[PDB]
Amino acid sequence: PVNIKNFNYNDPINNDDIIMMEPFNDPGPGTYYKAFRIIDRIWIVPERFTYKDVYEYYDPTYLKTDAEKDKFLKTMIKLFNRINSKPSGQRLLDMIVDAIPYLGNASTPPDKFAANVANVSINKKIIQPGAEDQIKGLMTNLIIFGPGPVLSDNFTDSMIMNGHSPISEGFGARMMIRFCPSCLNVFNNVQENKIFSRRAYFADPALTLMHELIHVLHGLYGIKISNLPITPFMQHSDPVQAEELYTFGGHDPSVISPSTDMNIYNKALQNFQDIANRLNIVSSAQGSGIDISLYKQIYKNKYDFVEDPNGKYSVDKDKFDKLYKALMFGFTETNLAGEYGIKTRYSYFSEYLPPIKTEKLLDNTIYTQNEGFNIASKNLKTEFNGQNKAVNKEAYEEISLEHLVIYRIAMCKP
Amino acid sequence: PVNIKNFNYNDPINNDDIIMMEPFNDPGPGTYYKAFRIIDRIWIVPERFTYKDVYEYYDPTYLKTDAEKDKFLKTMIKLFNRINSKPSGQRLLDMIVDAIPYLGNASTPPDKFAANVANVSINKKIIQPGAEDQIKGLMTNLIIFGPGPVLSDNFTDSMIMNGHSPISEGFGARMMIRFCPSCLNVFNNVQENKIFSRRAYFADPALTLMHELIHVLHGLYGIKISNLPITPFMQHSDPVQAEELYTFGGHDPSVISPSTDMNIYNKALQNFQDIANRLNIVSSAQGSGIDISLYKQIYKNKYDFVEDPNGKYSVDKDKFDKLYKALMFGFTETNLAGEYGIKTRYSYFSEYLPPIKTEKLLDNTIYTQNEGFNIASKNLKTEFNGQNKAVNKEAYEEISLEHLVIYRIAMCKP
Ligand SMILES: [Zn+2]
Ligand SMILES: [Zn+2]
Repeated sequence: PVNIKNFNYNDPINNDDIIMMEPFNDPGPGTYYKAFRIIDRIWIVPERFTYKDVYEYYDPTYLKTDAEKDKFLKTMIKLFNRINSKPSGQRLLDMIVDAIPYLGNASTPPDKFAANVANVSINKKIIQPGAEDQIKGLMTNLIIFGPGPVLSDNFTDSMIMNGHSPISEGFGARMMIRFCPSCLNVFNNVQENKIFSRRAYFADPALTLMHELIHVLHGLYGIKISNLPITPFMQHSDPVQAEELYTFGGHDPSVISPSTDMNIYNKALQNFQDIANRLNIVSSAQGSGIDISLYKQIYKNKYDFVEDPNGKYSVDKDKFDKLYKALMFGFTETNLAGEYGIKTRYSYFSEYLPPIKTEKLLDNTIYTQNEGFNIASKNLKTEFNGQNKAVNKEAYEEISLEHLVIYRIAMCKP
Repeated sequence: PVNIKNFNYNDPINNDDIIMMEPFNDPGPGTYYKAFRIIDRIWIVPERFTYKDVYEYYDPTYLKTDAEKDKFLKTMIKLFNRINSKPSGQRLLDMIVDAIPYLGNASTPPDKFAANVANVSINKKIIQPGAEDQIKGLMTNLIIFGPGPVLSDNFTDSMIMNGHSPISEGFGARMMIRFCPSCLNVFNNVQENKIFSRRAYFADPALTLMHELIHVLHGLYGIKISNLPITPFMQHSDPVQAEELYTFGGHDPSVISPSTDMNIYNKALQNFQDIANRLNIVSSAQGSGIDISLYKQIYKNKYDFVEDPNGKYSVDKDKFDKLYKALMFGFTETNLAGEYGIKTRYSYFSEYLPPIKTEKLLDNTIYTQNEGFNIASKNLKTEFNGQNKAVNKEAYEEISLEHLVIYRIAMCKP
């Protein structure tokens, strides 16, 4: 299991695991932020991200003081510690750490490694007293920010290139998440009065995190692949994306057809073969310092390629099949919920109610690494009572209308 | 199997199976229409109903001439003949004919039958030459209109009462459909090039009809029951209604929870028990002509009640279970599609593409009772090629932008 490092927000810059970084590529002089490497290749940036019915949670004041940055940082670490408490989440974190993006993309020459590209590298600033600060490239797998203007809208992405998309073509891409750990999704369950009624529950934010991490993993493997578009009417994407459904509950035959399964399977396979074909012709790097054979070995390990006695890489069908299934159907939100004794929504189509806030995720009488909210010593384990809005009221507070912007779905002229 | 009668639009009023009827209850003097009883308790009224992305089909000119009324009428009959060609659709039609609404509703005294209520009776006008025309009550199960302003929007309903809703409380209610037989839904299938691509298909309008008929049946049994509302935010209905999903494909465990299944089961059972309790105390009718024991027998047969040696009705659990399952899980769009060799959408969540028009449903070289579009002698049976937009082009025509209003889904202030 991966090591997870503790930090205080005010711990000094050391240019190693506490740094100034510029993660959005450059207007030349861009904005640098204080970042914390809690796990290899995984950084927390405790700052706001600035670069039927629906509830947007606003809070302009979230993450403005150093005290609150520190709380965000500590909460993120606690959540990773939680994920790290059980073998499945441990495996999730090991696989992310290992899933280094390919040194290149569709526009890099196939016979080269190129680290100096936006899907691979950000700017890091080496802070030295007495001399001018140097700007150095830095490779990462995952950067976690705080939220943009809307807190209730956790979201994972890349910066995608001119034309092509590395996260869907096997190259993969360094991943960024916007996250609010203290903002809890709320859902329903129709439940038998130990008469039937709707019982309201709130998310365990570690499972919320694990969900985005699944996406991260798919993106890093370059297999975040879209369903065919719906193209003639005006071209547009399928409302029901198979990778989204996979991330929630693996196969979903009643919603995703076996043909759609197969199409995505075949495109992931072709993506891996493309990477193997590239590896067989890479003979140098665009810049200096890149040791080719070392990175060939890393990618062989990441994509689980076979290597013949001449050094040629190929995709083995059994090895691909086992790795694909792990990535698409092994790590799902509902598998992990079950492993962790966490209640989640019944289905991908269940609606969210208005979100709620907790200030108590660092309080071990309320939320623990090993049990989350569902603490057996308080009788909150049974029926996931610790996530039950009617039972575990001390865990959370409702969000006022001063924070909450409400919309209704309408049909309008395009 | 039910008899289905042939008619011409211009066949004269005979006050029996060709009548003037006023199906929306009264501004006093309301509007009367020429209606055709093709099956017992089932009437065709060939007139317009006046009382991600989205495509509304307008055609103000549809159903204005007598020639086109006649075509609508003949097409409706052909579609019922199609449904009537196989044992499952035969059973569907027999069950509708037999599922007379209860003579009353929540506001009628439990100890009476009341035929003169809006869920039961419409006005019929007896046309006699020489004398003033008499207005008489008329009980029906199903009235099929032409479309309202939007053709692309087939829809089934009642006129629901002040307060209560008979279609969800066991009483049931006479049902009305707005239907456009010649307006075809279009859907996709991701398909293996006998490379993967999206193949466009069009609906068989008989399966489209069968779908609404399922709803009709549920409504007539008083078991068109809503999921619990989502109530505190502002109260509203569940986007994913279990009866809608049942109508499409029966159980759907990945979407509908076993608790939601059970809640709806229990409420249907209670609805039947309420009807049985009423039957045990009905001793007269509000008006004249209603023979109580005859209608008690009809309802015993409809709801499959047991009768004890004292004349008391009760609900038998095995009999309810078998009837419930038939109504909710036996008659589904996907069961019937399979029985009829009709292609439909892969799931309830699949999106519709812009609709298309056929003028050829009365042409037996293109659409038949026994095979629909999928005619083996033209090699249109294999892979449902007769519903394939790319293969069976002669079957249909695309709808112009002069007819087609386009909307996009937006999030707006409520
Ligand atoms: Zn997701
Ligand atoms: Zn329906």
